[PDB]
Amino acid sequence: TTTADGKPIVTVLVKKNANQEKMANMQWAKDLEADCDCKIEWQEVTREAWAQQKNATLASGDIADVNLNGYGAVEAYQYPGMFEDLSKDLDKLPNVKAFFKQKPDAKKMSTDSKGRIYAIADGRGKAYSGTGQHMLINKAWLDKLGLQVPTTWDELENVLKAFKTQDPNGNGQADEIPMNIKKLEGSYFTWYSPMLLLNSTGIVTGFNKGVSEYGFYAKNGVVKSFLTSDEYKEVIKYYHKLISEGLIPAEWATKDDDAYNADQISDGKTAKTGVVFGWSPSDNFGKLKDQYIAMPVPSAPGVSPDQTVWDGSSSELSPAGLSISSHAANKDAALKLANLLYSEKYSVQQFLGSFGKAITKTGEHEYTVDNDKLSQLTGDNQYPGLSELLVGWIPDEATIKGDTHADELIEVNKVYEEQRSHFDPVKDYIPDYVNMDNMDPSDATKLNTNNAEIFNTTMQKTATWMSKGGIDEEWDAYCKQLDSIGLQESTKIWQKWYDTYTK
Ligand SMILES: [Mg+2]
Repeated sequence: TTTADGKPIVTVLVKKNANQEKMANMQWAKDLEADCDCKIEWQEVTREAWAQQKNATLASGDIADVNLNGYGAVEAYQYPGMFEDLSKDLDKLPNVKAFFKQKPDAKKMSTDSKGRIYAIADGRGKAYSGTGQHMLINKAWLDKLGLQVPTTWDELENVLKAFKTQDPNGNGQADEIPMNIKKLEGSYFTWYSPMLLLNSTGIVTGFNKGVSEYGFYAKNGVVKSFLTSDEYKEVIKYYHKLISEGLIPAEWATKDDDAYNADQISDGKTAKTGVVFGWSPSDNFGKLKDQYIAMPVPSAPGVSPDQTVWDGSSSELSPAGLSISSHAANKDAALKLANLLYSEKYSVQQFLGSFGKAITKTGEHEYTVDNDKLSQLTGDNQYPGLSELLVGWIPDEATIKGDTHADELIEVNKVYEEQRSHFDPVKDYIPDYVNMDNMDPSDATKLNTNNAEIFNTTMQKTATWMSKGGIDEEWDAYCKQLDSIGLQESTKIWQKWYDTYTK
């Protein structure tokens, strides 16, 4: 557990994206080792490789000293005595204390109801504080056709019929896809889900992560499932009207993500798609980006602009970034390494790569990204850091120039500030620190068991209703069936955890 020079050896498991450079080639990782005065043995695992390797490792009983995006806190309860309770070590983690002070939601994410800290959250910076979900529309097409951004479901339908029939890309072909939507996944609502139209009805979604991807929401302090809501039924009928009218592709429900995205990107010369949910004009439309803007979501019938909401997610904080083995050979070195990961120097470098590579430090808290370089490195599968898999935090005092992914986010998020102000982030949104990873293992187990029954046929039935109709007839039996297999139990369990963390 010790070098020849007597430096402590620290094993560190680290989850990676496939497009990333190896830890051994990252200068910041060597700097970190030198600052810690230890030897780091990196164990690099991709998102997909880890999914197979994980439970085998916990069953094994043999975990790395420091673990980056390896485990969540509930696992410390599933395998007693495996993980260090970091709440007893905060004096050795001044950078973590600083993180908790500036971002109290990260403290709450990191601390369970017993006050223990088994897995510390991470943050990507205030530039990512808004939602990752947006609704994008071809503004050039609207201009060309002499139409306004629609503000109701009826106006939206009229705009889509105009996209369908008036050839707004000018090529003479009836090739326009008025609105394109992602297929449903079997077990959760996805990023950019067509169910983002729930916000039209006054129900706040949070599809970046957490509870609302299983169909839960809150209003006035009471947790509900939208799976059995009139609102969910109205969204599905509205989609059926659109699909039935040829305004969304017939084959949407079976179309793979790659083909779906290629629809929007087209050939980079002729725009094909009028409306999608997505990140940004640039991310979703590439070279065609100048034709597109983000729009506020249209209101559903009976729903006032004041009552119309937008997705309540934040892209900044992420739970379960850092965990430390209770059996760490060199515990003090482990803590020293973890504290350094949460310093600005190493948090920024984890995020955007080593200084001098694709990012330069221009001041004490100021950095400039060289975008050509970052894109080239990414293309070559040599991204110089951990990017969104950073375990650390970008402090508010840091100003980063040239993070295009952040800059585009900032611009589209301006569009949603009004609608997002229309809900209470506590009473009308189940906060991100209320998640299955912050519960008793017995409660998590119930929720997972129920989820397998709830999402046995729900997405399939939802897709079929959207495509083929028939919801009115089948709705009552569908709801009773969901309630009979544990939906109301799940709702009650989420209510309890919501109240524990919130009330
Ligand atoms: Mg055309």
